[PDB]
Amino acid sequence: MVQTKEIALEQLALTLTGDASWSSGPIYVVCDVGGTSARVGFSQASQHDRSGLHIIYVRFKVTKSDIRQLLEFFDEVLQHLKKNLPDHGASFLRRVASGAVSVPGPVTNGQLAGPFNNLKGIARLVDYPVELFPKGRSALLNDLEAGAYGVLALSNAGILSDYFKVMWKGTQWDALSEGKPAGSTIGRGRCMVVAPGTGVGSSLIHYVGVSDSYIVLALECGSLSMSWCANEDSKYVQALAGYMASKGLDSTVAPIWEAASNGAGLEFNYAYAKEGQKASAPLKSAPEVAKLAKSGSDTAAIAAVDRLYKNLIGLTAETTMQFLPLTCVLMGDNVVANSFYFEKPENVKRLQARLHEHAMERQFKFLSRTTFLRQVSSVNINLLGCLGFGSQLS
Amino acid sequence: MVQTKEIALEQLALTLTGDASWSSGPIYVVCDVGGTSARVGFSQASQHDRSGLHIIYVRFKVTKSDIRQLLEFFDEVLQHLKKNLPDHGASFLRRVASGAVSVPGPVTNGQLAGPFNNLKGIARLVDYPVELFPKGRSALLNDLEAGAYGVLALSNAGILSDYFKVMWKGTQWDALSEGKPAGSTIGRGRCMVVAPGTGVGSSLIHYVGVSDSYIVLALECGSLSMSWCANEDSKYVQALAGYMASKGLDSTVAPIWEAASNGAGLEFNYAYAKEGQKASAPLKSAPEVAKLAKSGSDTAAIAAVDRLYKNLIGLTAETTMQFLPLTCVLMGDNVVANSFYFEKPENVKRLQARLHEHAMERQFKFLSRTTFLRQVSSVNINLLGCLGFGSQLS
Repeated sequence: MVQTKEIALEQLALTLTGDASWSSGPIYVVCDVGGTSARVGFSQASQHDRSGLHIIYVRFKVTKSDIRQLLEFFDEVLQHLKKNLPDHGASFLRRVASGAVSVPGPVTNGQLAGPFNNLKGIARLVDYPVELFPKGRSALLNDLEAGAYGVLALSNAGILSDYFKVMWKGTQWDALSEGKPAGSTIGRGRCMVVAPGTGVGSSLIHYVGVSDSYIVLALECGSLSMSWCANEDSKYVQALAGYMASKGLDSTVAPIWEAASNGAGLEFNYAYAKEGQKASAPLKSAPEVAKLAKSGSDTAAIAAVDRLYKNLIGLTAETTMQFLPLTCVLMGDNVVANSFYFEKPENVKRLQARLHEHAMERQFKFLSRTTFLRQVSSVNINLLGCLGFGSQLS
Repeated sequence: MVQTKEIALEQLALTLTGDASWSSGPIYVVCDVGGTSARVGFSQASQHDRSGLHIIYVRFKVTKSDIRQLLEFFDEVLQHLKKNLPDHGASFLRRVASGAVSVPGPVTNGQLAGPFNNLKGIARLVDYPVELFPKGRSALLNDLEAGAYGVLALSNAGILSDYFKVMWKGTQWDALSEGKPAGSTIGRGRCMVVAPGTGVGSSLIHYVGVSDSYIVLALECGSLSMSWCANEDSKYVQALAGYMASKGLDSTVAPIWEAASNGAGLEFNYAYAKEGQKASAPLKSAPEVAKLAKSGSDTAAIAAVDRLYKNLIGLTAETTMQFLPLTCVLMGDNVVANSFYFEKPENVKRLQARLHEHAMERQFKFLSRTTFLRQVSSVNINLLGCLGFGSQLS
């Protein structure tokens, strides 16, 4: 499985010297930024068909609310290794196969992470310690790009089924699976990744036959306009649009798919199902609605959740058609937390029903080719993705 | 410039021994299958600031209407080189750097290409002769995947501007252009490629900072459902939906973007403009409509063509948001043939305004970052793309 230990910076060399696994094999430098917290550390695999992935990280605090503070952190790690390893961390650093930083903001060509709304400064990959971020073997990653690499990492480790469950198997799985069971691997094909939460993240693991390797593309599929529709479905999109305007934003402008599939949307859904076409005020927060839905009481909370995932799947009907993926993965803390919804066969059936409303499934059965998976176990997917990135390097 | 020359198979050797510019340097095998022909040949670069790209090809007729007949053309090409070149073509064949086959259908992992609409059989890369298609160095490419590589080959040759013009320059161009003017190159950034016509093809040139290279992803963005809208726009989407429902479809099932931006949709658009809303049949075919629009002698034809390209742009608003590309290229014979529309500044600004209607432009100006280009001159872009493909190999 995935073993993750957070350690004090002072305990780093102690931890590295304490477990001989660290003494051999490639080392993948991992780092993720989120909130006031920059976790910086190291990852490696171990050769099995149950690979076992290990991560060790130090949690640093962004005390200046400034992304350039990563430089201080990398130097503290580096100076600690030279000061607390017998060979100045020579034998360790020579095995660094890659370095990656997952950041919660826009990223340019994996080389520059642009303005953040709540942090100062620009992340520039070139400014980073070459010993932690080897030339030509390093990148800044979008949060969802890193997450997708994490999925791949889990897959290559043979451990996908411990963290993900099959929602439904696509018609094209067996033909492409090389004899492997659905959910055992993402397999040799595209994997479309969507992650609902505050916003709705997306990314694509693209499989490359020529080199038998994968590359992840960061995406903004949550920001695709909702699809046209009529009647009751259209009344909802209309209400969502007007709500989102309440920026030359009209109620005549389509709202983005994210708005119907995130926390904000869940809160809107609750109002909409109770009265809604009335007080735009949601009152109940997304946590509450979901808890109320899990309980089974509040009929409106249940409908609001149902509409939430019906529309999340509606977004996936679009992504499934555009990318024709072997697999589509629904992930993130919210998907794990709302496992109760997907544990009901009737619900899964109705979700697959929704996917199948797309014109291209109706006419040509394109979308049903895709195997859908759901995250069930929490994990530091973004840290793992820093390994996933490194593992795909030519 | 681009130098492309069809020859008969009997002339292959004398062509390659005639001009000495085939005597040295990498050779990229090219092949494009279209309608009733399979062009098979050889391509190379040259050394200029404006590179110079050379393609020599033989046009085989797929008289068996079977994709497997490719194997016969391939052998004919090989046998000819063995019989007529000094050394059984061994010196020339030794220099084959890659091989690629552009096919008018969906490709699986670059290795298999599927049922086609008017060719029996499955294209299997594993079955192609290694001398033309070296192991680890070859791929089947979809139509627009090859086309995108062709754009890239032109850009890298420094000759993009002889084939493409700027429609509008993006706000992010200067920052990412490295001092190069808009239109002189695609730049170090994502290029979204769209090609309307009989259908609407799409592909993405993705830039990889780590490797300073590109990879093209085939796409089906033409099959994304049209975006939600209201008022008169929703009236048109509803009419189009019913028209396409003339497979289980209703006028409540969203039509795909392709349907509002292709030849068929143009024919619908004219009927819609002239009859109005209860339109149910073409009245005039796509080229007459475009001719009438170019004359300005038919207001409905002007209106049908205006709607067609506003909707093509509507499609590109969603692709522009999803992929946030540095450039978007509109290309293909239809874009070239309807140059008259794009040649009028008043139209180009209309298109750009349409682009800017997206919720994500109105709010955050995401869409205006991108530079839009259009094809102005014909070129064998798919064969060029087989070279583009070879040029990006690791």
